[PDB]
Amino acid sequence: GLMQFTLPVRLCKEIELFHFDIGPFENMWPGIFVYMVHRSCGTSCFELEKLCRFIMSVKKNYRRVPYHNWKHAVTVAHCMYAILQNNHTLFTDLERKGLLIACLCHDLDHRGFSNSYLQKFDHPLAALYSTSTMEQHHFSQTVSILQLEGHNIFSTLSSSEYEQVLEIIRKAIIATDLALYFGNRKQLEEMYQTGSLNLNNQSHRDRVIGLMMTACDLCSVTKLWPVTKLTANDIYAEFWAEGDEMKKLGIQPIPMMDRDKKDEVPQGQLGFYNAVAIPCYTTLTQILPPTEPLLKACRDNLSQWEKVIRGEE
Ligand SMILES: Cc1cnc(CSc2nc3ccc4ncsc4c3[nH]2)cc1OC(C)C
Ligand SMILES: [Mg+2]
Ligand SMILES: [Zn+2]
Repeated sequence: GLMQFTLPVRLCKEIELFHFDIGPFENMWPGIFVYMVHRSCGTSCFELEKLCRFIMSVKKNYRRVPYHNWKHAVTVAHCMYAILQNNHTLFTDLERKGLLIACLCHDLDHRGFSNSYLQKFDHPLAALYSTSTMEQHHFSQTVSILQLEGHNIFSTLSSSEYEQVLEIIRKAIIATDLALYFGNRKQLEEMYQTGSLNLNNQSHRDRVIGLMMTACDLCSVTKLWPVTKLTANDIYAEFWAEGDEMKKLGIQPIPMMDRDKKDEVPQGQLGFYNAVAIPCYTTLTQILPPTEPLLKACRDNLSQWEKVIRGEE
């Protein structure tokens, strides 16, 4: 009840900023998450004993893969934290509750492989879930953990509030399927520009939460350059392994997953910034003006990649 989490001064200040790095001390990450829940949602949103036991069960169900790991989960939750804190009044009590949990849970039991590889391998999950394969799995895992004894952090919610929060988390997690981002942002762009965007329209809120999820999920590109560059190494460590496994099935992977084409990384990053990242944080800034620092950091990192190609680094 009266037990607050308190970070060291440097973390207490920098955790509020969009570009915050949660650091290499894994044992501090649960406390960092709890701190963000208490300030974003309240010290009463969850029973501390249940929340702590939810967190540690979520952690256990993240694998030791180079990128799609426990650090990613907490990193994506912090970006959401920074969005919710800078947009205090735009989001309901249920939404702030559901979205930090959704981000922590969004990649549960990731194996370091794309939906496309599961399909080509003929993985059992690809039979169970024809589209957004891993994302349907991530939500399934989230429900399973919530249903463990002592793990139901939403127990104090009514039946309709419980169905509402689980529906927010499901849409939120399915939205992290990048395949769905392109159409979602296009719809949002049209709605913003024709002035039809309406935050009291539930279908519109869903779309806006969807784009927030893409923005938080890609937030590697919104860090300071050294963090962005070193996270790229972990991302490519997974992709190149997936490319190796494509070659094992007798399929040439796309250049992005082919370690033989490491040289093309800098130009690959430009395409990704221009095609995915900048449009994402631009549409997000239009809808939620105070998320401008994410767009600004994204553009700074595009500039850094342009310098790599020009042999300036
Ligand atoms: C955050 C982030 C950072 N980097 C990437 C890699 S983007 C990328 N696109 C291409 C296209 C061709 C290509 N040829 C050699 S490397 C390479 C690429 N890397 C993805 C990413 O997001 C995924 C994790 C969704
Ligand atoms: Mg994912
Ligand atoms: Zn993710």
